[PDB]
Amino acid sequence: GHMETGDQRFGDLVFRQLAPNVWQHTSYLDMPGFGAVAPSNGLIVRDGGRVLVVDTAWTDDQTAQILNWIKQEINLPVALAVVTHAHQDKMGGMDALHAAGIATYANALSNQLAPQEGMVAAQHSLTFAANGWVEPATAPNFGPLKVFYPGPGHTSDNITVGIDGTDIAFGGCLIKDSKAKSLGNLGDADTEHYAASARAFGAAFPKASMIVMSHSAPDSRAAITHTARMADKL
Ligand SMILES: [Ca+2]
Ligand SMILES: [Co+2]
Ligand code: NI
Ligand code: NI
Ligand SMILES: [Zn+2]
Repeated sequence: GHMETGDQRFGDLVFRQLAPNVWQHTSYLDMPGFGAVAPSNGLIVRDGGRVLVVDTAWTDDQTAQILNWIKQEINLPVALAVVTHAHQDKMGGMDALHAAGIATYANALSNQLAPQEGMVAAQHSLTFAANGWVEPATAPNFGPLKVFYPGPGHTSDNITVGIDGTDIAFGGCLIKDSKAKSLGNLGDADTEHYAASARAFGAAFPKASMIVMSHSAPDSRAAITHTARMADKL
């Protein structure tokens, strides 16, 4: 009963505590004269005496505001950040993380695609085994973060993250909730492999009951089945 319930506003950002040491951060794409659209979610994880971040906000200014909220609410240094693909909603704030002295990690393919996508690359590159699990030497001192590359889906480089010791797995933009009308921005998608990649994510974190994703609120495992079924139609 100690966790604050529901959405907490911090300027134009929204924070929601999901577990004793896990929060979801939400930022919107701001368009002058038209307002805010396309909310995007990331994660904040408290791991003992440090904080780990999953994904930036849409911009450097909003990412600096996530860091300000962390300082105010948690007051522990941010040791590292993992970004889940080279799109503006996940990597838009890389400069703000680097200005704060935060070590950044992304799939090697995300770093290679980043300049073509108009993104700043993460400082370090994650590589993966043929079964999709991160090569441990490329993800040093990741604490409870279990990084998995499910195969091409939302993009060819999308990665996912399970939080050890919790019921949470983060599907990023690969997964949409059980009520979603579409899979969202499909311009860079792999329509042939998407369904198998969504199913591979489910199988990599078989015990996770809370599925967190970029463009829907947290849901049950039905979000995985629903996404794979919508991807089967591509
Ligand atoms: Ca920038
Ligand atoms: Co593109
Ligand atoms: Ni380094
Ligand atoms: Ni449906
Ligand atoms: Zn994307």
